[PDB]
Amino acid sequence: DKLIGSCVWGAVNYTSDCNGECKRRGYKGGHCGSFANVNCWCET
Repeated sequence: DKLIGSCVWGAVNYTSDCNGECKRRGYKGGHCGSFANVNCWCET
């Protein structure tokens, strides 16, 4: 898995489409996965 952005919803790096972005990086899937949604992890 790999980090491609945050998940705080306010910082200058939130990924609304974590997977869309992940795919855009050649990955296969990604989404939030922490406490109170703070980081977006990919499944590289």
